Amino acid sequence: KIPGYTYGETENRAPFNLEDLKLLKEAVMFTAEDEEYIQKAGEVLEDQVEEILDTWYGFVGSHPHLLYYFTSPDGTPNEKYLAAVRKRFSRWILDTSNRSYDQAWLDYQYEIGLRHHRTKKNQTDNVESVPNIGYRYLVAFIYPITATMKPFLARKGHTPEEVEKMYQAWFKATTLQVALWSYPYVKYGDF
Amino acid sequence: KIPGYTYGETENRAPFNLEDLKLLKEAVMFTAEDEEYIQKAGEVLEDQVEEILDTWYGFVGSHPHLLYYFTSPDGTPNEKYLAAVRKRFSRWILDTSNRSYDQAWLDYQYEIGLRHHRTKKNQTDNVESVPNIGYRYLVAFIYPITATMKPFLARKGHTPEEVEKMYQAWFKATTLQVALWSYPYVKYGDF
Ligand code: HEM
Ligand code: HEM
Ligand SMILES: [Xe]
Ligand SMILES: [Xe]
Repeated sequence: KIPGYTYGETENRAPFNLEDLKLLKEAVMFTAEDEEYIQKAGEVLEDQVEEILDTWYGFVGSHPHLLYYFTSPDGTPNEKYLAAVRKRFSRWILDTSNRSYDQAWLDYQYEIGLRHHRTKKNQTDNVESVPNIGYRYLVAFIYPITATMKPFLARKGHTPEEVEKMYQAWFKATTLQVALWSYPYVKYGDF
Repeated sequence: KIPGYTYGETENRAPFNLEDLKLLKEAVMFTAEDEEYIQKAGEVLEDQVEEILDTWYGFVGSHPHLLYYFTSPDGTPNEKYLAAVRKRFSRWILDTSNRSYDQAWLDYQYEIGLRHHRTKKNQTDNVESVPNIGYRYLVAFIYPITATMKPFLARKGHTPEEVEKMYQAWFKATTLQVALWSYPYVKYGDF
């Protein structure tokens, strides 16, 4: 029901598999305990998803060199572009929470990588905009994406310890995903 | 006095400048306030640097697909490789704390990127080892590098809020650096 959202119906197999994923879970110190807590993160954020997106887009719109990546060629924000991506972004909050990180998940990670990269940016929504998001910012955004989240994890009044556990699980999953999304950016053989 | 440590004597200008740096700072939400806590972070960690490195190498050593990047071709850890890098790693804890992030700093960021990449890996210490560290792990390590650090920031018995501030400043600086280190990995024009 979400236009452009193709989880489980992607054209490509990811170039990484569940063996790659396990080693790389290990590199970010992600275990079964984080599965439980990322899932608990979802139940807690699910309600608040609108406010979260406003927090996030309000940080994005605040910074012209960041808003830039949603702009029409004339410099003005493409509002169709913003609204469509927003729906798919909101769904990723829940996917990160609720999906098995199996091969269909990996296939979508690869896809999300391709859509930030020049390979597939601007094709999902059929818009004219900047061709590529500099990978430097994909990495940088790990910070605000985790930050932005933490206050929201506190709002159903969970213990600070449980909030800390959901925040760490989230920090790890975001780091894990951004690391996968670098594939189409990274010189072949260097990934 | 630290062999291979060439901060301020690198042979290349970085391909990024202080204008690039200001916009990346902004992407990771790093401000003057973080300057004052990263500097505080240094005073707090300075003492404990031995123990920190043991924690970090003990995480590295316990994962064979991670230890791998310090191995001789026969699979055994190169001990002359580990010890030399350890000295330069320990200095980076203090550089991140104390340096002005100016052009000489950026030039060294580029260098550190080059040394993880095939471009320069294994030349500093004149060792034979694996040619390249897959960028996926540079990104992944943002997590353990921040997590490792947090307990150490608590040890001089600072209040949790000051500890929270030093930890965030550290999370941001590590994210900022790893984003810069991706340069030699990323397809030209995609950075
Ligand atoms: C932690 C880093 C990031 C996360 C977690 C993230 C998250 C997302 C998600 C979930 C989508 C929707 C994917 C889909 O189902 O189609 C998306 C698309 C997009 N994001 Fe990001 N993103 C990150 C970095 C960035 C950065 C640095 C920018 C620059 C402002 C950005 C701007 C965009 C744009 C323009 C699209 C649409 C791309 C296209 O045309 O398909 N993202 N992002
Ligand atoms: C947040 C991510 C990382 C940080 C903060 C970091 C930190 C450092 C530092 C400060 C140095 C010394 C640079 C110098 O002055 O020469 C170094 C070198 C090195 N690190 Fe990392 N590193 C990261 C990712 C990784 C990963 C994923 C590995 C894989 C185990 C790794 C293994 C190595 C190796 C093998 C060298 C020596 C490279 C050479 O031959 O010059 N690092 N790293
Ligand atoms: Xe977010
Ligand atoms: Xe560390």
